[PDB]
Amino acid sequence: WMNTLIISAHRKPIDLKAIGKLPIAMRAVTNYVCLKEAYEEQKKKAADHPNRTPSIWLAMYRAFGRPILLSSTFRYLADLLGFAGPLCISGIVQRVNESKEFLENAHVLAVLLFLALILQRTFLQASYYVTIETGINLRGALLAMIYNKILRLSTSNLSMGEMTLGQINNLVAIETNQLMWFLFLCPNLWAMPVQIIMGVILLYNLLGSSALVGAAVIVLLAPIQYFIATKLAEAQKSTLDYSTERLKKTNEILKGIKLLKLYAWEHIFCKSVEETRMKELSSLKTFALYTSLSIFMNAAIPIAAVLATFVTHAYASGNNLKPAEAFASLSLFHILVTPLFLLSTVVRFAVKAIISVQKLNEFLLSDEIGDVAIKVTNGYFSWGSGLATLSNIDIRIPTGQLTMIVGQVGCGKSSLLLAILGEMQTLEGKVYWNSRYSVAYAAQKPWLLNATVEENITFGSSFNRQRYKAVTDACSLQPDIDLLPFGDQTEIGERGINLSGGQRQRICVARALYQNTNIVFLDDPFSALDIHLSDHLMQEGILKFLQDDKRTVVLVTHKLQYLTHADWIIAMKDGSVLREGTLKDIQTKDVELYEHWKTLMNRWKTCWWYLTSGGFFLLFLMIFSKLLKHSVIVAIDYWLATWTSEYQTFYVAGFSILCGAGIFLCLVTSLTVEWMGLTAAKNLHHNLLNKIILGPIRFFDTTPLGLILNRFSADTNIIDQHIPPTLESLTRSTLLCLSAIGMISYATPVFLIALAPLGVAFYFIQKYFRVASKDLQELDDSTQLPLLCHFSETAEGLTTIRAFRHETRFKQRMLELTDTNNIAYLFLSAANRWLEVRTDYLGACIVLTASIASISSGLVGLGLLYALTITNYLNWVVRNLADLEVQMGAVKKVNSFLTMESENYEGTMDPSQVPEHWPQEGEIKIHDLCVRYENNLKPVLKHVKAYIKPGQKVGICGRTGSGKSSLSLAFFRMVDIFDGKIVIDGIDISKLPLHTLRSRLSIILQDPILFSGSIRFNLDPECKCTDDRLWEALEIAQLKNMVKSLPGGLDATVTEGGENFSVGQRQLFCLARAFVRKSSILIMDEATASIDMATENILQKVVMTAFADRTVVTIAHRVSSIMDAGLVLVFSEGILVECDTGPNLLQHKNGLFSTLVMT
Ligand SMILES: CC(C)CCC[C@@H](C)[C@H]1CC[C@H]2[C@@H]3CC=C4C[C@@H](OC(=O)CCC(=O)O)CC[C@]4(C)[C@H]3CC[C@]12C
Ligand SMILES: Nc1ncnc2c1ncn2[C@@H]1O[C@H](COP(=O)(O)OP(=O)(O)OP(=O)(O)O)[C@@H](O)[C@H]1O
Ligand SMILES: Nc1ncnc2c1ncn2[C@@H]1O[C@H](COP(=O)(O)OP(=O)(O)O)[C@@H](O)[C@H]1O
Ligand SMILES: CCC(C)(C)/N=C(\NC#N)Nc1cccnc1
Ligand SMILES: [Mg+2]
Ligand SMILES: [Mg+2]
Repeated sequence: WMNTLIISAHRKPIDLKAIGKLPIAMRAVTNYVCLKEAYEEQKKKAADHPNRTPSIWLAMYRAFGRPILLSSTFRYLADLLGFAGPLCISGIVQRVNESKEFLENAHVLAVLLFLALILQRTFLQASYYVTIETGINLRGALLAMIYNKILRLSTSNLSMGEMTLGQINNLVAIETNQLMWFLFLCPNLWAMPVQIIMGVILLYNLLGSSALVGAAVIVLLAPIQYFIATKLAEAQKSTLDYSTERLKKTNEILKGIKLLKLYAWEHIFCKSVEETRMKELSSLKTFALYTSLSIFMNAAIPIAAVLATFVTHAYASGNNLKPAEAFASLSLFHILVTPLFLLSTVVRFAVKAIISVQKLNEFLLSDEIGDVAIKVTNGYFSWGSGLATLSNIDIRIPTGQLTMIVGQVGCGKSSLLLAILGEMQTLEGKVYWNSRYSVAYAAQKPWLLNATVEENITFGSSFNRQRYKAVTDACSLQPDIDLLPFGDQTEIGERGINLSGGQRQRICVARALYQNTNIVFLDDPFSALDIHLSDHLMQEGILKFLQDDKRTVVLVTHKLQYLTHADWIIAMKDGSVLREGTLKDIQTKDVELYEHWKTLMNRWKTCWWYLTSGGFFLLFLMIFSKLLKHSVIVAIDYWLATWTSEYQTFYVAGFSILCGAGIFLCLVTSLTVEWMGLTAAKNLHHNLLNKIILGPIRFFDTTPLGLILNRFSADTNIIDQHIPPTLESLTRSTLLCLSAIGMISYATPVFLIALAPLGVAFYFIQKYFRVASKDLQELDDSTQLPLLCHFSETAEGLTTIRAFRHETRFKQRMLELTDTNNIAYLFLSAANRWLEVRTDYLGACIVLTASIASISSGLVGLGLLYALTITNYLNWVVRNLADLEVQMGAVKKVNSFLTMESENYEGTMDPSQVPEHWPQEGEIKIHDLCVRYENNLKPVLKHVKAYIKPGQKVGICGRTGSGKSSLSLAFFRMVDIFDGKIVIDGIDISKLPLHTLRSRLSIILQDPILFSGSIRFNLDPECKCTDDRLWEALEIAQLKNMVKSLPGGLDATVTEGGENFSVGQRQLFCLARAFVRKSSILIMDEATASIDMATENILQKVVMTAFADRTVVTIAHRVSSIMDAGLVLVFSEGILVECDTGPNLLQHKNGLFSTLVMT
């Protein structure tokens, strides 16, 4: 059925429309239902038997076994028909050398052998088809299971450090695929034992008791292999672990690369990554050594068994083997060797699949979530640690009114929102929803999908243009969407163009405002926005747009100024509600709280590269040693054939030495390919990481994180664990096939003729496959990436998926995507099997031609002996060549990144001319600075001239987009400085090597970036600082008491992204990280964006007292903060409108500073 599609590949590239829809019984829906029923039946037995964990294996079996039984039936028939070549060759040799007389005609037996071979190949391929069908069905079912699990796991699992979003991505990408491949190969595990045993029985029939000796030597494969497997298992587990850890670090390095670079710590984190990589490579080396030992055993136990059998026969049966007995025995030994070719692969994949299924079982047994709109009574909600973060929560969110939940950093605002939404463990009390009706949740950390602006804003609703315009204008996104490549259809989020923090937060708030649900939980919508955007959003989006619909709005804001427009105020302190009521009620009951609020408001070449990565000697050793090994093997076969055909101590001794050489060469050839693979993997990963780290920040901003992290994650896996086995099998099969053809052509010269036409045939089929395959390959890739993406974007932002209660829609989307990917992979496998079947028929034609040529004298028998195995090893050559082409494509992907640009770290000034303490006085002097982020972009900064005196506190304030951050980054030479000079303390910063300009200046970015590890690791990765310095910095940052009360102490774990602390606490950790460095110039960029007014006030006072001598330049979120500063530089569209003292610019009425101050 494929033939037509393959030939159509030329005229019309095969697309998903040329490809058909998946059958009814192959859809992910039905397979998922079946597997879920089986897994739940296994679960039922967990309660009956103590510690009886549900086994994914028995569920898989109950759901998809019978197809595997049919496949194994086909494989058994394939083996029984494969035990026909022995008889046919024996009869051919008997008759050529010389009603049961018609049958002995060598030509009749040649025809029968051809028929038996084609039938055997047909049955083997039928087994393969059934198995790949079952394996694809099972991959679909398991993806659906893990997805419906992701939609139920508790957020505490990711927040408390149990698992990582990266681990789930890894599950989906790698581990299910490995299980699928093992299932593809699984029938061998019970078809190879049967075949080898049956062949040993027939060897007993032919030779006699002698065969039993060989039989014993064959059975030793079973213990040995088992042992090997165990060790491999261990190694693999270790590998996995380290890999995970390493990737975690890599991921973080790629997300926080801007902070690492600005702090000059890039190399330290890179070195930690490299150490974890060294551990992973040690694990992989153990794995590879045991793989090579596996290959040695599988290839040498045949040789030793042959030696033992035939020497035992030489010294047991005085009667010599007649030529027919000899060739029958040698042919049976070849039939035994054939299954042992793939034994290494099956044991390897079975071990890896056992490990992957352990991981999948663990993940499928993880923790899962359990006029007043919402009335909470006596709630003690906790965040999974058994320690109540909210205690005695008594709240009432009145229907159709505005509830503002206000408190200082870490008072349970987001915690209370997620408690009402039910994402955190309940310990007492109840939440009454006058059974959660869908609530539109704007999370503190905005979560954007990979779709367009429009798709993110609508988010599962019909496009009502009136509502869309109203929302997009209330959020003030309209001036921002048009500047994008495509107005509203531009791709947002990861795998698309990256918006600024304010833009993304406003997309999130627009999404929340658009959905037609009765309740809207907005969590800190006014953090990234400046005063103008926030005020517009409040005055239109919340006070007007959401009050026309009478929707119940719950606002989590640090902006006390907006409290005057609130109907209900919930004041939070230390996880409890101090006071709940109207402004007047709080004024009467809690006088001091109202007074405090008032005070606060102041009121291929890739293949050659891979082979030669090992120094040009491992390639030579591999190829030469393999050639000599196979020379010895052919010599052994010829020795047996001739010695037994002609019919002594001489013969025994010669055969013994040949077999010993064969075993030694087996060892030598086994080690080479694995050593090559290890060397290449090490070199490739080292180069990739080094070149990524040293890249310019522009490269990271322009390119999606997806591509780089995909390289590191899943291309290194291919280079490590998939290229070496494929290459080894390719080389062995190709040598076997070339040697066969050579032996046949030397025995029967005329065979050369048949070789050329058939060769042509081979060529053509390759050609056709190699076009169609590629097309289908692309489809596979193009279908698989969205799928993974979906998983990712549902794992991250799960609270939003389950706050809007759009779980069903997302489940259906996943089902659709997995069905499409399954169609793609099914037809890729179909092209593969088309090629394999055509090559099998080509091989059968070779067997027939060689047979007929030989029939019309021991050399010509050996010719047929090899003709038989041509059929198997040609198939293997072709399959492995295709796989190797794909994996060399992966190698190409890795090698592509080695031509990136590098930041010019060298610099011009000799390090001697740079004083030991360069920023001593800390006197910045900007002269006519012009700055554009990338080449050929309008100058974000134009003609900036300012002179900051030593110890002159400077404020910078302007509308969002005035390039204040561009100056902040210009001090560190990240934005390209076309013209002008920033002379800091006597040295032009353009000359200094970057690691002296980045190292001696400290910046606090608005976005908090916390790296996984201890608090100590995030405050100083170098571990130089004394504990007292860390405590000093934490006290300045107003986080000393919380860390004192943290369990671990100053070693308390900080889960990935600092998710176990509130956003404000993350920002304060960043402030402390900047404070430890004790540099002389401190550029704080909106450092108090997420910090409430009280903590902001006290922290500003303390940071000003402690860093009085240093020069601090603060880009102010509130212009009120920098009113008391010696110098104030107000930017407006890249130009400094005025540069004077605070009081002077304030005195001049109708000025930009005075305007901002008045507002
Ligand atoms: C030698 C002839 C007769 C058959 C060739 C293959 C067989 C020897 C069978 C019998 C024992 C089987 C092996 C014994 C058990 C394992 C370990 C298994 O991994 C584990 O058991 C997990 C590791 C652990 O036990 O801790 C992977 C399959 C494998 C290699 C089996 C693969 C197929 C084997 C080698
Ligand atoms: N995802 C989380 N998992 C576990 N514990 C958390 C998580 N988020 C916060 N906490 C804990 O909750 C305590 C209170 O933080 P909370 O989540 O209420 O912050 P918030 O007040 O909403 O944030 P902000 O300071 O931005 O207003 C913090 O001490 C932190 O230990
Ligand atoms: N990573 C970037 N790459 C290229 N251009 C940028 C980048 N970030 C900001 N810009 C541009 O620079 C201008 C000012 O941005 P920014 O420096 O963030 O202002 P702010 O003072 O609000 O930080 C914007 O109008 C935007 O077009
Ligand atoms: C049985 C082991 C000896 C060395 C006696 N013979 C082999 N070993 C292999 N491989 N013969 C062979 C040749 C070509 C293709 N397949 C098998
Ligand atoms: Mg909050
Ligand atoms: Mg900014």
